[PDB]
Amino acid sequence: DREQVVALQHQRFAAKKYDPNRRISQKDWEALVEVGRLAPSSIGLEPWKMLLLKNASHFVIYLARKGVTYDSDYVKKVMHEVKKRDYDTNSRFAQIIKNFQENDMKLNSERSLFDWASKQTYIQMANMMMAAAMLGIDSCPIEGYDQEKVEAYLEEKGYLNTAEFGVSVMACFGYRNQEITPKTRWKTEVIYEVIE
Amino acid sequence: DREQVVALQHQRFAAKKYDPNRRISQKDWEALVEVGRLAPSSIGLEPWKMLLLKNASHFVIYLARKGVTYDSDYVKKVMHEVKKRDYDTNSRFAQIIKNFQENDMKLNSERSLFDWASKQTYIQMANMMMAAAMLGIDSCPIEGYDQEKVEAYLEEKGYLNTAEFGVSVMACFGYRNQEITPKTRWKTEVIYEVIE
Ligand SMILES: Cc1cc2nc3c(=O)[nH]c(=O)nc-3n(C[C@H](O)[C@H](O)[C@H](O)COP(=O)(O)O)c2cc1C
Ligand SMILES: Cc1cc2nc3c(=O)[nH]c(=O)nc-3n(C[C@H](O)[C@H](O)[C@H](O)COP(=O)(O)O)c2cc1C
Repeated sequence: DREQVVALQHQRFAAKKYDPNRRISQKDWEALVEVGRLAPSSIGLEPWKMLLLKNASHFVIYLARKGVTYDSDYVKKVMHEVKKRDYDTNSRFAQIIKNFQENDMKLNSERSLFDWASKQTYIQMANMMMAAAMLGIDSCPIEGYDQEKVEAYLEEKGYLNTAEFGVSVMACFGYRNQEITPKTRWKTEVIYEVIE
Repeated sequence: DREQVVALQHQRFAAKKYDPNRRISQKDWEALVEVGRLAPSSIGLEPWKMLLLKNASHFVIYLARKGVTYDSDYVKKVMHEVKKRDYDTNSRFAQIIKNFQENDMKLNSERSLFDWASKQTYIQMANMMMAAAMLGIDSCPIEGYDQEKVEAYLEEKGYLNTAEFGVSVMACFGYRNQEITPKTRWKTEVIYEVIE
């Protein structure tokens, strides 16, 4: 019920202290990765790839694809292989994607295109954290790293092709070893308004 | 259990056809807005505001704040009013925010700053769609609008101060009047990899 739904939003908090002797089970972790696999994305393009840093219980680096444009190899690939659509750059549909990105959304630079794909990964990460809370597992979203040094690092180890992907965001997962931090938020009237 | 958690991810789909005679109850809607209020954000800044377009059952326009920088009026405001932190631009902490944004995240333009705040709103919208699915309510995330015309429109009606906010994304909520669309996604090995 709605009481339970709201309660879960308090259970989900940014856990900073983790129980080093309790790990997420193999099966629970596979379910959370599945949650990430099944996340929605704009135009269904899934412009992402997740890395588990095995080398908290589990640490995920979310990658977002670069240059995901109507005429890109990746878009043609996902449309054929996943969507089973006979996609080509001169179709009405390709042209709808082109207008949507270039004009509707002003995705006119490499950075704006990358940040657009990165937004989709925030859905993917959010869904995982919320599913983790449903399983009684804690998480913390993580932006606090130097993106240039991290990407140099990953590229050096051979786990990032910087032409194709950039690092988007990270999250860790495990079991908390601290109390649930009470929420502090703006009051409803400040962050929500009805138009007429 | 994990079976139920994964099942929910199939229940949540992009509903395009809605039952025009069934509306979300007042209490269920207030719970979903609460889900949006309680969403996490980078540095806890909540750089957002939601609008219900009342003038699917419920249509939400997610706004993200512009120019949310270490020295901005908004950051000083949220730190004091919500976090009850005696924040000032010359503190170690203000300087950590400055370095994080400018250097770690390369937020060096109005657009990059705006898209960073917009990413946080995708978490907010994701959490609402997932909570909606927990309540048996359907949703569709929506990027398919012309951002310039929409923002001109909202500004004209007096519901958008374009100096302070931009439109980030939209979503609609209600009850489906069609079958659940089966998921099509990349296979696990394509979108997920373990480092060592
Ligand atoms: C995208 C994003 C990035 C975050 N990055 C960090 C981080 O790098 N380090 C950290 O300690 N907390 C990080 N957080 C946690 C936020 O401080 C926290 O979510 C926010 O204060 C709201 O608190 P709550 O998550 O407990 O509800 C991040 C949160 C978000 C959503
Ligand atoms: C951020 C984003 C924006 C979307 N915008 C639209 C849209 O404007 N119009 C539409 O029909 N569907 C839109 N969708 C729905 C996607 O096509 C859909 O999520 C994707 O194909 C995956 O299918 P599923 O959501 O049913 O799992 C959007 C989805 C995302 C996440």
